Amino acid sequence: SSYQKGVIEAAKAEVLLAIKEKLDFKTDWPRTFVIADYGCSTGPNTFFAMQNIVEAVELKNKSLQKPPIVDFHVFFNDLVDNDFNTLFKSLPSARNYFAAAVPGSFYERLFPKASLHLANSSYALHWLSKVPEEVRDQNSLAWNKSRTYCSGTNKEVTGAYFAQFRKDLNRFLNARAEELVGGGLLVIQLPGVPSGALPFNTGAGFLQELLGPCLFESHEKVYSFNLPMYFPSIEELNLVIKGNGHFTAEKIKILNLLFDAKMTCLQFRSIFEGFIKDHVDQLFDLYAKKLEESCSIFDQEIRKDVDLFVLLKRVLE
Amino acid sequence: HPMNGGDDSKSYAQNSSYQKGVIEAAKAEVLLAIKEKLDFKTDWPRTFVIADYGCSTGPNTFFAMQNIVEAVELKNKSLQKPPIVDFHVFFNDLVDNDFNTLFKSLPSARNYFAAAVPGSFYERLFPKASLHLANSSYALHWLSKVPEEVRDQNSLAWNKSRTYCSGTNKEVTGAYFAQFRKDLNRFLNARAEELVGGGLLVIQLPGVPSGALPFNTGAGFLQELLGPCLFEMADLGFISHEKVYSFNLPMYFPSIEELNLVIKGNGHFTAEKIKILNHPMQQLLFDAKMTCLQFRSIFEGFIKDHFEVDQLFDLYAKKLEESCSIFDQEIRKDVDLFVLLKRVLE
Ligand SMILES: Nc1ncnc2c1ncn2[C@@H]1O[C@H](CSCC[C@H](N)C(=O)O)[C@@H](O)[C@H]1O
Ligand SMILES: Nc1ncnc2c1ncn2[C@@H]1O[C@H](CSCC[C@H](N)C(=O)O)[C@@H](O)[C@H]1O
Ligand SMILES: O=C(O)C1=CO[C@@H](O[C@@H]2O[C@H](CO)[C@@H](O)[C@H](O)[C@H]2O)[C@@H]2C(CO)=CC[C@H]12
Ligand SMILES: [Mg+2]
Ligand SMILES: [Mg+2]
Repeated sequence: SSYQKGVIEAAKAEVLLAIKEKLDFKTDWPRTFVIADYGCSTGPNTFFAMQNIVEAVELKNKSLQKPPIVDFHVFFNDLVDNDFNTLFKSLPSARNYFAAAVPGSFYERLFPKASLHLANSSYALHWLSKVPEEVRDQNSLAWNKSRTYCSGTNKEVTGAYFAQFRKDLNRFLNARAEELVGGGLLVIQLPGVPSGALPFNTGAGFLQELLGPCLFESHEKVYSFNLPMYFPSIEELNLVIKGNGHFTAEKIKILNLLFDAKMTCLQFRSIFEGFIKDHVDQLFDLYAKKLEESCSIFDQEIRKDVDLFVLLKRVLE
Repeated sequence: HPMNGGDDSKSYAQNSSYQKGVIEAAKAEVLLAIKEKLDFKTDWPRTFVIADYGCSTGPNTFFAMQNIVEAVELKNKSLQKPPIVDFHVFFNDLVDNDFNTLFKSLPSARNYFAAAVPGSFYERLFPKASLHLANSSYALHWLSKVPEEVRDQNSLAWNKSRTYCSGTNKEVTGAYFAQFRKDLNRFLNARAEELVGGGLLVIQLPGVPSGALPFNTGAGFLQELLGPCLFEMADLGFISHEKVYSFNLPMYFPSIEELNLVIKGNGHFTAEKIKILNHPMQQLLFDAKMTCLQFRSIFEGFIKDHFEVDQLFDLYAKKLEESCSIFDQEIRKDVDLFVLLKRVLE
């Protein structure tokens, strides 16, 4: 989780800035300030992220004439099979918030109406709720037979994947809109695609590009294999956010070492082994050799500017 | 220490039917508490917030919480402008509680938002004035620790002969009650901070009726049977006598008089009702096998930690079976204390 750690550390200045500039409940500040992390995993990364947020809100608190905030309540959300035991045992002893964990998909409601002041999600929202049905349909123009993911090179495949990403993100936004009070902030970080690029020439995309042929090395089951993820462009996020209506997009930007074949192969395996198993020795031996001969490509042909930062603000009334 | 986690045959989840009976018997008192004592006048919340202290791994906690939610919702719909829009239910236990198992057991089809909170209920767990109803079912007999005096070989309170406070040794009882008074008062102070004015605190715990001692309650007598099994294991050279002498559980079973004394001294709550429930298993014959597994699911951890088990519990099972008629004829069954408290308006 060290790369994801870096995203949070890179985003800290932005989070601090976002809260300093955009968090303002006017005459209606809470005594209990409530924060939720959507897709928290098992730590430590969620603890650093929540710590940075609490620190920023504390500064905000001190900045007001009559500091309104008495305490903090932080909620850690992940899927029901997340290892919450480990998360709980890892909670920082010295912290300034009451803590709770919440099981469930973040594509549903997870919290009471107008109970949240700030919502966060770091490196989670690229995970779709499912594979789009259309890319599985042998008779669709969107049949994604040649690849494990949306490369972005195929217009109809891209249509189906984006349709799913839009549906899922819009579901998330609707849910968070109900849970956040008016003026509440929603901070989102996820891997994406910078202007002038496509998924396939980002690191995550090209990794999938190397895997697809490895599987080809049952053909039928390879043709029907797809992953439930999407890496959006800034234009795509703006379309979804604008169509949604409940938030203003206060900021959307991309935040800023040699490729390690061995380490990457181990990390890639840990993330995707399950998906492959459900749909490994022989395969990841072939993948490790393929990453090996792709070092200079990762070093000098792949876009590394992929960490999207999104600050949204819950519209009033 | 938490109960046996997971969902196997030795687990708390699989062996806590007696405790579920306590919640079952409590249901009618919960309905009366809501009907009679839950009243926020013209400041009812839109989000009704409930916390369960000592929830374990389910399914009992989900049962207790569903009964409360339904009662409150019935009340809600009986108001001309039903004020409550949603429910938020918090599940609290120690940090080593098997929350993974708890969460896999939580109903995915339900009418309340849910969260779990790790930590000792002798500390603050929630923001100030955030809760409308606090629940604790068969948890508040657990002390924050064994009293220091009973571990002290030079003290008159040295509890060398028993695993718990029987009530028969005066110095041991003094040491244990002092700890209970301190602990429960600390629990009530913390809950007083967390509950809004007029909020309810609903409690059940194992206690002692008038004219009895811990010794001749089910909880006490099961410990009376454990002590000699440990002594026997020491005689047979599996553990040391020294280790037996030093073994004590952090538990106290109070009388109503004791509870009233602690409550009255605390001052943050009015005592709206204190009564002994009629347990639904009251008229059933003792079941040694099932009681053995119940008892194991609770105390296995304590024994493991102190002594560093299968053979012990085989011996224990034998003693339970042998003592069937004692449980059936000589043990007080009027032992499930129900307590309703109401946070005073500050
Ligand atoms: N629909 C969903 N609902 C809740 N959690 C989800 C989810 N889809 C994915 N996740 C979780 O999101 C996490 C992505 S990994 C990111 C962990 C952490 N936020 C960090 O920055 O390091 C995983 O723990 C995954 O289980
Ligand atoms: N200091 C403390 N803080 C929180 N939970 C505690 C505690 N001491 C004991 N407990 C918990 O209280 C529970 C007692 S068993 C009762 C479980 C449940 N309410 C039921 O009705 O079955 C255990 O889960 C134990 O771990
Ligand atoms: O939930 C618990 O912690 C327990 C739950 O139930 C307790 O035992 C029960 O204690 C009850 C109270 O005396 C009896 O009526 C029951 O027969 C008996 O099974 C366990 C016990 C035995 O020494 C002490 C406390 C423990
Ligand atoms: Mg495919
Ligand atoms: Mg002893």
